[PDB]
Amino acid sequence: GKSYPTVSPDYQKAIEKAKRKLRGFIAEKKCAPLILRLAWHSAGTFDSKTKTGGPFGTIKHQAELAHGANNGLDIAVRLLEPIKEQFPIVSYADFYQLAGVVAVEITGGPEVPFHPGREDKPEPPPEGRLPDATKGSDHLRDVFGKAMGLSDQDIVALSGGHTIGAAHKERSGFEGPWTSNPLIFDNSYFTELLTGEKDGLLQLPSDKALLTDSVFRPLVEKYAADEDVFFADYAEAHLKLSELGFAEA
Amino acid sequence: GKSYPTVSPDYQKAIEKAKRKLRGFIAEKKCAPLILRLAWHSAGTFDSKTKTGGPFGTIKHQAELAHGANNGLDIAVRLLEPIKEQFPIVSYADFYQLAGVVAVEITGGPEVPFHPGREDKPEPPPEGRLPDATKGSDHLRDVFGKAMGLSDQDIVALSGGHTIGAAHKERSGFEGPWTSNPLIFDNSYFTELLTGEKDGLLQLPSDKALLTDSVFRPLVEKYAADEDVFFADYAEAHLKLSELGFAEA
Ligand code: HEM
Ligand code: HEM
Ligand SMILES: [K+]
Ligand SMILES: [K+]
Repeated sequence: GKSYPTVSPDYQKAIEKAKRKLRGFIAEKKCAPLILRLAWHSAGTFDSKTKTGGPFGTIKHQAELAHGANNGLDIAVRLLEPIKEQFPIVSYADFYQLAGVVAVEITGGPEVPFHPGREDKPEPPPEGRLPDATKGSDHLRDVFGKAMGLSDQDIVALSGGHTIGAAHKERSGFEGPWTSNPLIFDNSYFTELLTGEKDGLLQLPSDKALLTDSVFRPLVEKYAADEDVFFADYAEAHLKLSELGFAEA
Repeated sequence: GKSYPTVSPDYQKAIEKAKRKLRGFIAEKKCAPLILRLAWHSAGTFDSKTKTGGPFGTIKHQAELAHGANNGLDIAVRLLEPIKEQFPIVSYADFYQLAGVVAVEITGGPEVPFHPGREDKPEPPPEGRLPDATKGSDHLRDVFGKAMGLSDQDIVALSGGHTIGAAHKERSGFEGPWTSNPLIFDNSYFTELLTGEKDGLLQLPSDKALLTDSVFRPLVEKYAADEDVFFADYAEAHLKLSELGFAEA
């Protein structure tokens, strides 16, 4: 974002109240990982070539929920609706992104700044913009770099989002958690990658590509050695991801 | 407190990191109610008259943990110890109060301000200063007002802390949660009291005493009528409680 919109005092209070409601609900239900995936899938369809897609509430749409990459997100939508209903003033766009920021916070992650003002767009973006787990470097730069407009550093920091969660065979075809503490947000994702594959944990082709790249590799090593650096770079990347196509840029 | 102490930039940085660590651990373990009871029992021992007791890390001591009213708090002290070891420069006084503030935040409660600077004291206070659940009005004002120095408003807002958590027969004799949502911080404690006793939910004599007092009753209806009012008052009472005898007042 560059020039953030001025929201009404009631909209602002709505946001402050929804944040508190989301914290308790997400904490109690232990669904932080799925909610972060929802926020990421909502924001990651932004394509700078056409200036379409992005964090604009379209994911709740049937057309978009039908995308292969969105398998299982229907439960995230259904989960949050009860809370969303108490806030008709807030847009789905802002709401899902606020949930994502809360998901990181509740699990012990850095506090990502949030700015309201996103509007809900009527039509969902076409399928195929989100990353393929079976691909590598080339693909990652095309998706995050060419389409989204993010930096190489951002790619690595955001991949760290896998520090929480796990894959489910019926949703993506892969299975298992990336770390030993799938509900704690830390830099352990990078250490697992550096220590090679092991039975109980999951490592996707896309995660491994970070190990063989000349730019990615030294960042994976820094993050594994210093959590504070990982957190600051993650916050920076998540903030930009969430405002893709919003408030000027 | 009125005049906050200057702490090093490293100390403040440690506090912020500790806050993030406490969030993830407390949410994952679902022990927020227990953590708040620990913080409250740590601060509620202050005697303004003698200027003894209060939030100064003494609850980790065996002699104080042996106080019958602190039954089960030994478990909370142990649960947090591994996190405390990651932050050796932070005092236990600050640590426990910070943990109490976090417990409120993750359950959906208001954001209570925190100011570091409490020093740990070698001598825990004498037994018997904490409120007795079998008594009423006179005793509550005797404890909160005379000893601690809090107002009648503070007494009712603070009792609202029962919105999360439950009694355990092997800790106090009583059993059951006060609300049908013990991990969600809201004003349900007050509405439960106003609507009488129900099967399953708990109401202590000290809780019921709020209904038969000229000053307490109106406050109960005030908070039962408006959650925003409750949140503002609680945050204020909690801030005062956590700083009893610290930074002057
Ligand atoms: C870089 C390329 C990425 C690819 C190809 C990828 C791929 C995947 C796959 C295959 C799943 C689905 C697991 C399932 O079957 O449920 C998954 C889960 C997840 N991913 Fe990613 N991911 C990527 C980037 C990210 C980013 C940028 C974030 C956000 C910071 C993120 C956050 C998550 C989370 C939290 C989960 C776990 C969800 C749960 O526990 O249910 N991913 N990812
Ligand atoms: C007004 C006088 C109060 C009395 C006499 C009282 C009494 C009690 C008793 C007997 C229990 C049951 C303990 C157990 O068996 O686990 C309890 C639990 C609890 N109380 Fe209070 N309470 C009072 C004030 C407060 C205050 C000021 C707070 C905090 C702001 C608070 C927070 C809690 C919490 C969170 C629990 C649940 C503990 C758990 O779930 O493990 N109480 N209280
Ligand atoms: K982890
Ligand atoms: K409650």
